[PDB]
Amino acid sequence: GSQYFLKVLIPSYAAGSIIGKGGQTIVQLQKETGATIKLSKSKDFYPGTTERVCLIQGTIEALNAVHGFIAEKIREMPQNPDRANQVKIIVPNSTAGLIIGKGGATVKAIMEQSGAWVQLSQKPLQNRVVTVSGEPEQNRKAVELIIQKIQEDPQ
RNA sequence: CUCGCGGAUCAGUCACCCAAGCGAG
Ligand SMILES: [K+]
Ligand SMILES: [Mg+2]
Ligand SMILES: [Mg+2]
Repeated sequence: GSQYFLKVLIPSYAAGSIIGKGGQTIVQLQKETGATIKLSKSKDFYPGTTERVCLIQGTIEALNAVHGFIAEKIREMPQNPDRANQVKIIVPNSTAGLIIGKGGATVKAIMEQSGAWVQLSQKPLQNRVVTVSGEPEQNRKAVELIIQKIQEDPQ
């Protein structure tokens, strides 16, 4: 199948639930989806964050499926707040360009399409961070549109 | 070169990748 990349950010508390004991959960997920998934090592954060990186390679549908499973795990946290309803994605600068559009018309449309709140990082690597927030179903739809833009691009 | 075994150290619900050492083409 036509393969695409999706890079998503993983809060440290969420990583163990993703990989699983012995790696059983991340292996089973790769098996079920066909996607290849690799995490950064534990203290290997994305510049400017406390978050590990998840590189996923697969069909569009696998990308979407794998993301949702990450979001489900992220939704479960309670160590003893805003981050439980966030998604963060790392996109190439050219696809961020496409996510934004002329005078920001595409991101407005993406937010109007979803019920999600979508931001990007300004211009501080040739990647930008896309932050999506809203309820689960809003975020999912937003993430679907974003993967659609990842798909629509000669990178 | 590449692959197979292996699994130092890191990690730690921590996999994949990656060291020593070994094997094969
Ligand atoms: K190996
Ligand atoms: Mg091995
Ligand atoms: Mg090896």
